[PDB]
Amino acid sequence: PIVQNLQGQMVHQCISPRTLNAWVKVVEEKAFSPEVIPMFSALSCGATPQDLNTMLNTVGGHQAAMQMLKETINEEAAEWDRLHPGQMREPRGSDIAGTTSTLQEQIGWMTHNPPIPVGEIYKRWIILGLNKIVRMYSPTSILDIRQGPKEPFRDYVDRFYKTLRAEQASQNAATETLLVQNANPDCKTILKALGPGATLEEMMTACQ
Amino acid sequence: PIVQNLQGQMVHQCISPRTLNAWVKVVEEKAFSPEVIPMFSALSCGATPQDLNTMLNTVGGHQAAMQMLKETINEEAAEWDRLHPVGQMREPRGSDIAGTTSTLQEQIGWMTHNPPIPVGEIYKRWIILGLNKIVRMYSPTSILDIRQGPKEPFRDYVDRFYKTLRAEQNAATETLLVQNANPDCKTILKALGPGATLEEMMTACQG
Amino acid sequence: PIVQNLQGQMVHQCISPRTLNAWVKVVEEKAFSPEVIPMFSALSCGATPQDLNTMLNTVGGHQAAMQMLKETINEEAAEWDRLHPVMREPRGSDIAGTTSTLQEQIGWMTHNPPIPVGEIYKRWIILGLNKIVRMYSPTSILDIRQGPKEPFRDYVDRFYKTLRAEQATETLLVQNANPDCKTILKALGPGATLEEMMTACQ
Amino acid sequence: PIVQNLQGQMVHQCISPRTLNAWVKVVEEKAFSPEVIPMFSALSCGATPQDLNTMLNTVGGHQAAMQMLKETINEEAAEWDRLHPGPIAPGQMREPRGSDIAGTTSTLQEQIGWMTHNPPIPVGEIYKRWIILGLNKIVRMYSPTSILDIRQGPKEPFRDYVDRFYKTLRAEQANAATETLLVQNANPDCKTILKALGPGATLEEMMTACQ
Amino acid sequence: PIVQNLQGQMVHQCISPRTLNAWVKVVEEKAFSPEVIPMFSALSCGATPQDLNTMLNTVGGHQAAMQMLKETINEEAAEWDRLHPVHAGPIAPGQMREPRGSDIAGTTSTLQEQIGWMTHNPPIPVGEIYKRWIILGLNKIVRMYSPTSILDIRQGPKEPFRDYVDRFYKTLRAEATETLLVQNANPDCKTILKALGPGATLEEMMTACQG
Amino acid sequence: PIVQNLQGQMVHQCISPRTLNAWVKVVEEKAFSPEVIPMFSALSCGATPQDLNTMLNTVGGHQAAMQMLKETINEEAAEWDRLHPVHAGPIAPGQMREPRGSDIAGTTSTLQEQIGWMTHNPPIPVGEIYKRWIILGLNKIVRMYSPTSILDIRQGPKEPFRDYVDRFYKTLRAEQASQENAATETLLVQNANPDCKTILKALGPGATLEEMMTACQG
Ligand SMILES: CN(C(=O)[C@H](Cc1cccnc1)NC(=O)Cn1nc(C(F)(F)F)c2c1CCCC2)c1ccccc1
Ligand SMILES: CN(C(=O)[C@H](Cc1cccnc1)NC(=O)Cn1nc(C(F)(F)F)c2c1CCCC2)c1ccccc1
Ligand SMILES: CN(C(=O)[C@H](Cc1cccnc1)NC(=O)Cn1nc(C(F)(F)F)c2c1CCCC2)c1ccccc1
Ligand SMILES: CN(C(=O)[C@H](Cc1cccnc1)NC(=O)Cn1nc(C(F)(F)F)c2c1CCCC2)c1ccccc1
Ligand SMILES: CN(C(=O)[C@H](Cc1cccnc1)NC(=O)Cn1nc(C(F)(F)F)c2c1CCCC2)c1ccccc1
Ligand SMILES: CN(C(=O)[C@H](Cc1cccnc1)NC(=O)Cn1nc(C(F)(F)F)c2c1CCCC2)c1ccccc1
Repeated sequence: PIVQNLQGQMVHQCISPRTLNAWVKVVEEKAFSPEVIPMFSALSCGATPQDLNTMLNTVGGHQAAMQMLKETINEEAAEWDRLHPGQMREPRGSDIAGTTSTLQEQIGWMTHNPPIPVGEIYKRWIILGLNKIVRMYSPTSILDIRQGPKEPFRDYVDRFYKTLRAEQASQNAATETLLVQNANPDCKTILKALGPGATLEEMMTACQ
Repeated sequence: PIVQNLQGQMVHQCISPRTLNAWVKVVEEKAFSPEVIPMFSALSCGATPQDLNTMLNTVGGHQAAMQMLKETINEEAAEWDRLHPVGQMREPRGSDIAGTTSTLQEQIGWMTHNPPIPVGEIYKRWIILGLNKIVRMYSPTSILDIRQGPKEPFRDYVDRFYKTLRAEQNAATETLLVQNANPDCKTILKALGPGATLEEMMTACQG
Repeated sequence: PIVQNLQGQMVHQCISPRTLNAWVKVVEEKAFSPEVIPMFSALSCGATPQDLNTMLNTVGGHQAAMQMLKETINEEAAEWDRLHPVMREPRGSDIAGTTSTLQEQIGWMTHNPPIPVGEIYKRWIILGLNKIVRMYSPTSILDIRQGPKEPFRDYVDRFYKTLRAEQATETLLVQNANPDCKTILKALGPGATLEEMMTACQ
Repeated sequence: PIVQNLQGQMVHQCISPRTLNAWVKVVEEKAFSPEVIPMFSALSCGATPQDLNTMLNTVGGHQAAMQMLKETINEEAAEWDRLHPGPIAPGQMREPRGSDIAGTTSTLQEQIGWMTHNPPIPVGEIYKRWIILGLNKIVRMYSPTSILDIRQGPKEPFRDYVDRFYKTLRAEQANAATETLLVQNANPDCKTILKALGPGATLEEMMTACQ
Repeated sequence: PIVQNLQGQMVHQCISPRTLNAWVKVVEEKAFSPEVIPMFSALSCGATPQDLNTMLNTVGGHQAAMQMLKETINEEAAEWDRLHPVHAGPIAPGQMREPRGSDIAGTTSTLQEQIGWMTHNPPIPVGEIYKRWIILGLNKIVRMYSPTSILDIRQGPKEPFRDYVDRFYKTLRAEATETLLVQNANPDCKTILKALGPGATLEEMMTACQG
Repeated sequence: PIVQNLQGQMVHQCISPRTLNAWVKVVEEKAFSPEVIPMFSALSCGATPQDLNTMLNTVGGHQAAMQMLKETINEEAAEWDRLHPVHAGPIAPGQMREPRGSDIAGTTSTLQEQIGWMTHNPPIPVGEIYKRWIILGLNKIVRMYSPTSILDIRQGPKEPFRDYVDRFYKTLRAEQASQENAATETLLVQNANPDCKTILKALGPGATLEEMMTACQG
């Protein structure tokens, strides 16, 4: 990663072993749950393209999803070439992904004046691929999330928005109407009686 | 977060994996017990709005509470815009404090300006308000229904009493504490008279 | 907390997640054994009143004891005001961190001469923890007697473990030994060291 | 490892107990799965030849693979002695031979010097390259199955089959050919649907077309 | 403790949670085995008298031993007052008041006074002096906790010679003695050993009775 | 230990609780396996003689082995005294007295003296000299705790060849003090099981270990 000293200069540092282990443990314990993407973005703060490849390469299984991620990176690299086809040489799509660029060249673009943040650009592509993976690996559709007859309303809302976050790539009024439609008859009657425009706080209080 | 370097300047620093891991474990273990809010306020010391969004986004379960927290954040941002209508520095909107329409460099520019506009501390106040609602929501019992069992030691009844009172939130609470004790200890408490401290009440009912 | 820099400067730092977790685990594992108090004193080294409230607020259970601690703080704060009647000097609530900002707390601790509001508050907290440790001690020192088949060292272990939670004592130790060892202790004479008393009744 | 102090100078540092325990646990828990190589290169970031020998020596199991690694290291050392075959000028350093890069006949002070020289000589990065070439061979040999024998079971979800496919492919390569193999060894049910999608299908499309 | 900063000055530092938990854990797991004394000495590196009292006060249980240690500290503090009597009168400018035994033990001295002695030029190491008093008391605790003396250990006729030497030097650490190990062996190994006779290294002894 | 300050100054640091606990655990879990020795050397990087004595003194059990290590240290110290006798007289200003064997072992030298030696210009590395003496004694311990001879490592009738080679070079490493021959690989072929030994002989002489293990993968 590229960080700055206690004095105040941008320097390259080796990826910490604690960061490497934290990322491996997240994939092993959470698979591709939606919260894996914000964890990846945080653990790769200031990462070079080389660091991002290191993090992706330490992932054990899930190689079908990883190949899909590599294909997404290939698409974004080709689109970058179409949008960008004494003067400094500017990076190609393969330079941002780190397949045709050295660490020295990556540091050059990132600490140039003005800078080309090849690390941030690459991270954008990776997060795009990770979003496509989370959506596909979502077990259930949001339309199949229905409150059981003996399931508390709070536990039902937990499954609802957990599913919604995986399908929307963590990114409305149709959601609220679906949450009410798929509540059990007793709770739905109460929710209907609350009048439109009720907050989630008022809905969960009314169905306690 | 924004920390201090060895030149007196406030510099930006990546959020550490130990801080991220600590906050995730706190939610997994304590759920929304009252002590989760001082833990969040301390782990987010010096956090930017981006760092605050990172911490909330790494919470996997309890998405009903996190959605409730997002609605609280939206309500506080709209109220901020109402109280702040449109070489002068541009001031942040509610969506800038929440980090939805502001870049990291803009957030750093506000927090390190002279004088500073602490968008990180303002956002943290909106989050803590939402967490207060969640903790009160997850409180399994109202304070009025906390009653000492006929065989329950007085110390264990007081533990439940003040844990509940803290989750919901004084002469009214002392009245309720003595009123809801079992008949045995209740007569020993009323026999003490007014001005009895909790230490005195727990000693008189230790048997 | 306010700590020495690497460049010889007293600066304010965020409280460590390591330190917070250590204080939480101590209360969970040890409840209110006597050794909780020296652990709290070391973990709050250099702490502001804000940091001290943060530590106390992370305690999840034992809210009966924490309420007792809260009432002890209020009695110490009210006594501070009576002993300091009206450079603005801090009131009792300023030391307790209820009416003072972090910037005012730093303004007192790093003044020349300093008003150590963090050290004063920690003293009030430790006085409150002393009362909790005493109240949560199961047995009085007078009820500690040596069993007929209990080795002397095991009886001394329980005697001073109880005495630490409570707080002469030498008289009680010999008086409450079993009739056998009690004879050998008085046979050695007065002013015998504990080592000499434990080797005689081994 | 050779890091940099605040005075912009490259200083030598002791290997952390964290990095040591990490590399040991990596080999103990993951054996020689393909992800161990990038974990070694990252844990050996900025390492001297001595640091690399220390990490390899803390591995106590799999001594058969470690001996193979030694044999690969000796081959690459003899190669270097050929493509890079005496009074040393003041301020300069001796030319490194293959045994010097591997740390057998070199000293830490010489290693620090080469890696800090104003004309830099990265003996550690050259040694790491030789080690990774050897680890590539170990990963290939420890692959229990060949790519040509990866076949989708009758009730095996396509997702699990592609997982085993590309895990094997990554261990052997330590491309239409792989795709044609992927569609061929899919169970007859999925194979038909995949042939129907036509050519030039993305893995994302083939997987949602075989859920 | 007292550590050196980036300006070559000895400054005070808060005792770390890792240091506290480590000392508590070694007492919980090892009681007062002889190895707890070098562990105490290493974990108390740079400690002030205040730090040493914190470490002793966090010890749970074993309060009879802690009481003996407390009495040993009082004896050494009284001996210090006898050998270093404090002189009355005003204290020279830029100088520290002379520490008595209670100052070294940390009962009557402030933290600022302890730092003043430990960082003075020349320094009065009240932390090192106090730690010697503590280690002396811990040695007396290790002895009273030792179950068996170095004489009441003998090699079982079926016990291997290595296992016997393990119990030998273990009980010796708790309590020219290498001339008794041969004597208190089993009749078999003894014979073989005496055949080697003099100048016998322990390595030679264990080799002679390997089977 | 003695490390480089961020300001480029060789200064003394206390040994860390992380390092102290790591060494104790290694001996508790791995005993005296060959990989313990490089772990000791890595955890004692930059250590003074006082630190090295601390690490050895915190070891629980194995006191027969630790006594043998102690005697090995005495032999190396006596050899140091015979090769570097201390010249009598006063020590020149700004100089350190000449260390004897007991000073390198940290028995008759203070921490301040050890620091003066290790940071002198040029330095006398009393920590590195002592660590060599410790690794020598640790080599004898590794061989003692590993009694199985390499001549007695034979592949089981149904044992996979890879597991047999694992045991072979693990045993060889313990006997050789991790010091790196045809006779090694020929013994490996000689003591394989009939099925594998045939294939190995069918490969021809002078095969590499990679070729041998690939041939017996079945
Ligand atoms: C920029 N920003 C974010 O990043 C937020 C941060 C955040 C705030 C509160 C709770 N938790 C996370 N993150 C999310 O809103 C992710 N998220 N997305 C969904 C989905 F819509 F997909 F269902 C859900 C969730 C979360 C739990 C409900 C379902 C943000 C910040 C302030 C207001 C608005 C947005
Ligand atoms: C600013 N300050 C705080 O932050 C304190 C710090 C503190 C002090 C003692 C024990 N533990 C925490 N924290 C609290 O008083 C939280 N608290 N709140 C309740 C409630 F009444 F709501 F139920 C309870 C509790 C906790 C003990 C049971 C009931 C504070 C400081 C000194 C005096 C007054 C306030
Ligand atoms: C300032 N100082 C302290 O802090 C000491 C440090 C210490 C010393 C030895 C063992 N362990 C802790 N700590 C204590 O004396 C706590 N203590 N208190 C009791 C009590 F009598 F109250 F029951 C007991 C104990 C502990 C052993 C059983 C009975 C101190 C230092 C040197 C001499 C005098 C005081
Ligand atoms: C330089 N670079 C790398 O280092 C990448 C980084 C990466 C990217 C996406 C997912 N995971 C890791 N790593 C790999 O491509 C390893 N890899 N190799 C294979 C194999 F070809 F052997 F089958 C497979 C895999 C992994 C997924 C199954 C099959 C790289 C970066 C961007 C595009 C292209 C290459
Ligand atoms: C200053 N120095 C020490 O500190 C040594 C360090 C050390 C060296 C080798 C093994 N382990 C520890 N430590 C000891 O010699 C403690 N020791 N004491 C005994 C006893 F005789 F009491 F039983 C034994 C032991 C150790 C295991 C056998 C029986 C020291 C250093 C070099 C040579 C001489 C002394
Ligand atoms: C200086 N250097 C070393 O330090 C090496 C480093 C290393 C390299 C690869 C794998 N693992 C460790 N270490 C060893 O060769 C220890 N070693 N010794 C043996 C023995 F022959 F004794 F059986 C074995 C082993 C290891 C596993 C097989 C049997 C070294 C470096 C490059 C080439 C030559 C030597």
